Amino acid sequence: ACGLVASNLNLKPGECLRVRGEVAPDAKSFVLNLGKDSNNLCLHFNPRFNAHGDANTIVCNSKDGGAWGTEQREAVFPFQPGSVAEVCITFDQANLTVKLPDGYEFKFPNRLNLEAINYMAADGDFKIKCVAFD
Ligand SMILES: OC[C@H]1O[C@@H](O[C@@H]2[C@@H](CO)O[C@](O)(CO)[C@H]2O)[C@H](O)[C@@H](O)[C@H]1O
Repeated sequence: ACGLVASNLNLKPGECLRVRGEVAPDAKSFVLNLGKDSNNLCLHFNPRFNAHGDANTIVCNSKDGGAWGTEQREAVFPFQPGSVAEVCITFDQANLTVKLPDGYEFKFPNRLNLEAINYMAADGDFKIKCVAFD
């Protein structure tokens, strides 16, 4: 929406998407959206430093045909304003697996059953420096 948008990713099950960026010193929130297109997201990954009444909370959701799913939140927040952070994402039929800094890993249910992740879009206070596949 403001940041990098990539399409035709063809990321297949078990393949790793690695994204490294700079978290702004006064960051309020950033977003990585993954799926088919802007209306169909198997993962909306939204670390909220200070946004929507939330503080240092990772908010996740899906979007299916334009409709937001049921939000999920993690207890941990291994992001620091003003530092570099790497996020590594893979999926299978059941879950997306998101690996974060400081060894933290979590799963978010795969609610869309897409054949591949073809679309990624970044937004907010996170300046993408490197994106890789494998
Ligand atoms: O669910 C992902 C989306 O959440 C929205 O914010 C939600 C508000 C509506 O503003 O209702 C809540 O569930 C109450 O806390 C918020 O999480 C964001 O506006 C979207 O950008 C997106 O993150």
